[PDB]
Amino acid sequence: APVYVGGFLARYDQSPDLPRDVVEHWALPLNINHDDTAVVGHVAAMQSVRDGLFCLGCVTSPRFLEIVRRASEKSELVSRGPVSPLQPDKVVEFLSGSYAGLSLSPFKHVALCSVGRRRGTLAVYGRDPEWVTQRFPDLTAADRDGLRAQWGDPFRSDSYGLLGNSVDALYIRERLPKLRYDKQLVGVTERESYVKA
Amino acid sequence: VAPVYVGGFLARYDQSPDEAELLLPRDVVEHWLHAALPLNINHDDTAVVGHVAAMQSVRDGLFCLGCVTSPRFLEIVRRASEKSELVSRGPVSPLQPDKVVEFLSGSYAGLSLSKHVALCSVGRRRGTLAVYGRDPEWVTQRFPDLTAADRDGLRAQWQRGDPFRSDSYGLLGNSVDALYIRERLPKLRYDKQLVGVTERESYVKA
Repeated sequence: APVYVGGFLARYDQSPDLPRDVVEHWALPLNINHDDTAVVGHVAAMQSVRDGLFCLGCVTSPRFLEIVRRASEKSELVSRGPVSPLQPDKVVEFLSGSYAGLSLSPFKHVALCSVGRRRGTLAVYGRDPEWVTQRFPDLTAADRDGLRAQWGDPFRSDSYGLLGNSVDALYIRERLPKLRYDKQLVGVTERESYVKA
Repeated sequence: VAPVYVGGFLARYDQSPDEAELLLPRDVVEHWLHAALPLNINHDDTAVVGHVAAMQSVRDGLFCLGCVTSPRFLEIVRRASEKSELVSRGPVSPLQPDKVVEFLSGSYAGLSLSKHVALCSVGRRRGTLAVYGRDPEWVTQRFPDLTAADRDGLRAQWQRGDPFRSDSYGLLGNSVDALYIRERLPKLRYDKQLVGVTERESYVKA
């Protein structure tokens, strides 16, 4: 069944080395790690809120979700389940573990990836778009209202392509520290959601 | 594709572990080595990819050489390596780009004894870095602690259907798990320095 993913594509409060002006001023396909052959759904809602540009998208691709379903069966991480009462959900848990970040490149597309280059880009997956938008404390009911108004198979890749992808991720320096920072920056916690990092 | 050799220490005698179950005393080893094993992926009995070819109890530890033969496993790895930026960046000069070897080095960078020897992302025992190569001689030569006598003793061992009952989904489910191994990279870099190997002369990604 479909899985929703939401999170900030950018945070107005982080500089480093997409201001609200350019942004608020500027549907989109949802793909895996910027691969045009790995489109898994589309962005459903995009809201320029106080602390950043928030987005909600849905993973629809049956092909992709089947690959993910099989793979999740052979994962100790997902077998280790969630944090009860949280209902154990294999596909959501695998996706949370693998593609824990969001990358926007509104513009061209949104990519699900292991960690986003921009901080604050944690991805939260859930079966209900309402539930998802609720993990983020920075969203007001007005924000949640604006996004709520907004909210064949395009996947041309396979398990080998996803596997070749996983190895690259193993060598992303600082990935876990980054995810934990993102997780605290945006207000979500391993306890309320399906976040693995 | 073509068999790939893997060699490295399954244990290092100079490393004392805080965890007793990780203790592999020389005496214990030497013994068994006075009085073959399948090579699998991450301890999964359905993912056997070859066999251990040579096991030598040397000065600094128990060294082993095995070979990955499974055509099925090597095909999965071949396809997967095509879609890896890590492997696309290639090895250090002047090594010859080798996709299957480079993917394996990246993914299963460590060894683990347990009945069998397991290829995994990082071993629990330190010093367990896995070095892959197309030639068993080349492999054994990445390790500076080995004497020609050691090399001559292993050489004699190695000198003298498809067992892989898993698939790419199972390997993919495994990769995720590795993403969450804490300290993995620091560990591999320690292992790499402990054992003497260098990215400059091997296909080691860490």
